[PDB]
Amino acid sequence: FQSHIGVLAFPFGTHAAPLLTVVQRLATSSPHTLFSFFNSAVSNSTLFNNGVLDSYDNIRVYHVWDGTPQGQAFTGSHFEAVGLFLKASPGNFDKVIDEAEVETGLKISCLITDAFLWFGYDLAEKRGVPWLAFWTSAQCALSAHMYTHEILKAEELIQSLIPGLEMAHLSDLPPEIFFDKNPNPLAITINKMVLKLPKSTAVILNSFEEIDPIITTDLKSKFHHFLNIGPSILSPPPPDDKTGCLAWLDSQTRPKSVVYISFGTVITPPENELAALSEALETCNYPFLWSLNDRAKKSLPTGFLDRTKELGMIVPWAPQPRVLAHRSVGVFVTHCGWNSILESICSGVPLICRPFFGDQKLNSRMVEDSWKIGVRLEGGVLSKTATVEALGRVMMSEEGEIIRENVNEMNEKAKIAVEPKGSSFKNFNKLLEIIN
Ligand SMILES: O=c1ccn([C@@H]2O[C@H](COP(=O)(O)OP(=O)(O)O)[C@@H](O)[C@H]2O)c(=O)[nH]1
Repeated sequence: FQSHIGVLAFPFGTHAAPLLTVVQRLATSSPHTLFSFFNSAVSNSTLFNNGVLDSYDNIRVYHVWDGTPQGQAFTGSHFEAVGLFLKASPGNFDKVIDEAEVETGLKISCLITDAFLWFGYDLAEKRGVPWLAFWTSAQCALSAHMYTHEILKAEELIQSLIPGLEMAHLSDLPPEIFFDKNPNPLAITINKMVLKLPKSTAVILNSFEEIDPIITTDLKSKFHHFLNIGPSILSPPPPDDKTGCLAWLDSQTRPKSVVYISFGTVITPPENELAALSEALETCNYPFLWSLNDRAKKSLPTGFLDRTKELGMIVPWAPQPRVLAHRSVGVFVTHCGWNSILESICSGVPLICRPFFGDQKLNSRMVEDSWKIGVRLEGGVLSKTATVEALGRVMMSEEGEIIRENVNEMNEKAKIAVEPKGSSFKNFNKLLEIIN
């Protein structure tokens, strides 16, 4: 190996998966570069369980201490775990970077980091190497954080001062932005990121410029290199589907007839809201495929599972990107996580938005009011009436025809971006010039 690149993951949520995907792409393009990937054991096992992991000659995965007591089980909240990891940082990474350098016999020449890990700037500077930051969400969420100062200083005013966020409501903003008093460790970290990010060699995103040209141009003026290289899913032969999702969708005759539902792997709405959603699915009589954990499935009305045995299918896990690409899928009821939205765009599937936390509210506002590739729910929850209305609008209405043309146009823009001469194709070659 001629080069050794250190890559530090934020070992929570869906931060580590998209960063590893980018390392896999860089590792493919740079066979003479060794990539050392630093992540928690818990996050690494999540990656192998979700099948994101693969075996490369030039990727080595290292465990970094997650700040939890060793030997005892960890029976704490996500909040506690995030606090413990941040308290253990960056010493946890420093220790393991040094052992990577001695065991490989090569000093790091470049440090790539989740943009949350603001201390990448310090770890890079100390070693005399470039710091590249990877933002795991959309440009719109990054812009909102970068304008934290201007936002706190003072609705219409905020819409008037963030280029491209004129449709955003105050309630939509990542609320870490307002955690300004006695901030939690996560809000301290994102505030320090906002201060250090402009000193990075490059900011990298799994997005494409054309989803938000005004935000993209604005953020290019804030950073040395602002590189949209996505979607990664469009720029890896699939296994076979042991869940039965694809075989079930294949038996659905009519194209764009199926409602796909997923609130991700962890969060579900209150039991009363799962009940209201189940009633809406019965009322509409659209075939549905729902990714829902077995604990949540047991809290559904007992009559619901019996009545919908021929209408729908409920599984604890779906191969989501393969589901969304199936020609029988007509709509995606989503929590509006950025990865889920981008997968939807990449397959041309319109959205019904039920956001929960973080960037999800802002993503849902962009879906309805900027991109216009889906709808939000009247009153923000999956009430029976709001859900029946949302499914009808998207699946079979004149408003649905408008949403269909908009998601097909965004789909087309995403494909052009990753094809030769595309913005993301060009930006990825720019990133290779930096890392080599
Ligand atoms: O049954 C499921 C549910 C989710 N996912 C994947 O889990 C990720 C969720 O990421 P997202 O950014 O949307 O959610 P967040 O992690 O931000 O809450 C996406 O890549 C999905 O494809 C999956 O493969 N199968």
